[PDB]
Amino acid sequence: AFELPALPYAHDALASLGMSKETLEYHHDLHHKAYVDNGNKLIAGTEWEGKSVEEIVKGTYCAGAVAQSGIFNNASQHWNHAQFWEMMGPGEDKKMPGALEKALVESFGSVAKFKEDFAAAGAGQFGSGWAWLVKDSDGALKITKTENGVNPLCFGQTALLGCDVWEHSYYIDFRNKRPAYLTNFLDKLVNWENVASRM
Amino acid sequence: AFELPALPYAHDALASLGMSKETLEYHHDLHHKAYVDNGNKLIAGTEWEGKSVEEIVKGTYCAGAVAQSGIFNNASQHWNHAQFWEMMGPGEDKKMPGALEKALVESFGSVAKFKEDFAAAGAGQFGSGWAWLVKDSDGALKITKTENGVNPLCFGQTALLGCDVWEHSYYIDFRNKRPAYLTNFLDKLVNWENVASRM
Ligand SMILES: [Ca+2]
Ligand SMILES: [Ca+2]
Ligand SMILES: [Mn+2]
Ligand SMILES: [Mn+2]
Repeated sequence: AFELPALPYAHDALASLGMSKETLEYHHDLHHKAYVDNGNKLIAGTEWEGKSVEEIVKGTYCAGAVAQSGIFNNASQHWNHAQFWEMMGPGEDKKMPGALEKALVESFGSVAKFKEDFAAAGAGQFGSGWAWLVKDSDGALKITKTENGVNPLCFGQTALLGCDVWEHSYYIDFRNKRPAYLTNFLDKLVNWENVASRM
Repeated sequence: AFELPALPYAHDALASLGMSKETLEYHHDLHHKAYVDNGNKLIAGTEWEGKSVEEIVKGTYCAGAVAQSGIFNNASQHWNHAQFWEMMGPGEDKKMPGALEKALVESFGSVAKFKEDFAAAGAGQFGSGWAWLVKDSDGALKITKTENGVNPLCFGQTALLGCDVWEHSYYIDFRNKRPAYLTNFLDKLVNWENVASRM
């Protein structure tokens, strides 16, 4: 029983910050909805129907497969998009909590360096996927990238921040300019309080 | 070096058939150009600098890998896009040559069935990639699908038709409606004479 979560803001709340109303309508109301609906259809009457999204992602991931199952593809994307919406928010010059800032400075040298590494990872995922800031099982903060719906749950990592680099996430607003999208995302869209709360 | 081939028609020649001028400008002038340029930059001063695109694709493909090298990613996409532009063309109700029609009926039961299977493969490639009609090493025709830049050269197959299902190929004109794009492509855009010539 996957459900499409409401956005934590109006569909037009990110427009002045570089993610248009049109993008949120297509991305949330159609793409995320499809992962929920297709996920439910595929999961119905299987061993996975009882389970949490997290359990389904971890249980259906096939390590080393180029292509994952339909159940994985939809379950993982459902979870990813749910995090993504919460990781952004309205407001000019959103502030970074101390504990997060300190950890970023310690792991990357500076927030500016963190942001450059994150943007580089996003640009570097060839095809569809995600860039992430994760806390790994040693407690280290680091940048990762994944294909398609694959995500930090597949590696026993905790997602702190994710940025969708599937083309649908940015093509309306940035066309081919994935690097400008990533930069803008990090500078204007990220809700750092939500990021910090995942630590 | 790799060079960006000119389109075999004006940038606006497919607009009345459902692929806009804007799509061809971004897709050819920016995306394909990036594969050429990034390909060249990565190939410069390597073992591959002398070689044909085909040799580079076959030589750099890693069958045992989730992600391919930068050289592979760009070389394969350069080849794919070069084929793609020639596989489409202007004109309402473009002629399908007899030899191709016969071969499709022989392999798929009917042209309609071929088109359904091709569209299903395109819809079924989760994330970025390609749908193909190929002649395999037994000389039979079949439908395949591949991720990212992976293509029939990687499997000792001959590409007859490819349809780009990376989102940039359709998002301007169809947004999330990849199935409508595929249907339209098969109905209006394919230059069947170019397809037949590859047999
Ligand atoms: Ca809409
Ligand atoms: Ca017709
Ligand atoms: Mn998405
Ligand atoms: Mn393309």
